[PDB]
Amino acid sequence: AQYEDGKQYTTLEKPVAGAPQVLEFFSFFCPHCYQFEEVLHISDNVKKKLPEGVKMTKYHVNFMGGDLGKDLTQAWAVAMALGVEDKVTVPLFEGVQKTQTIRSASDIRDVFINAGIKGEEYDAAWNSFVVKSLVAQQEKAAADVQLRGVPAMFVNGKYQLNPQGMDTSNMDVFVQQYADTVKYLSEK
Repeated sequence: AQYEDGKQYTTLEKPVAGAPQVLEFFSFFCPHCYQFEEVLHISDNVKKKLPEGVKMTKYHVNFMGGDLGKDLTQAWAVAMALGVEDKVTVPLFEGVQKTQTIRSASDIRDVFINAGIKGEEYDAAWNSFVVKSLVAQQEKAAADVQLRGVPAMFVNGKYQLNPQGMDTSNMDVFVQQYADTVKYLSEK
């Protein structure tokens, strides 16, 4: 076949029922995640090729960057609750991996302030039980698929993308192949 289990994707031995249609995991400490967001725009190009009626979910993980990793998972929950993912993703990546100006929760907070979320609004969100359940959702989804590495994408809690088995000579070709794979798995 042109798409083979074990080649552009793998199949979960233990399929996850009720899982989000398209589910992505990342960390702001994860170097390929930086690439996926900043250079390749994976999420965006997958969205562009996905059918209609298909929702896209993206979660942060705890297992990188110790205490700051968990702060970043809570901050991503704030981002999701306020709907400001698109305003903070790049400055968080760059503050963590490029400039190294993110070293504490207060530094994460500055990124939101400078993106124009009000101090008050952020701190209230940060402490809210809406963000708490949203943090639990992120952890549960990762727990559900035994997640040990990022970037990771899962389709219908059944199939896991396998970028290692795609050509990387050309970044644009890599992305369309990744996206077309998601579309294929989506229709499966």
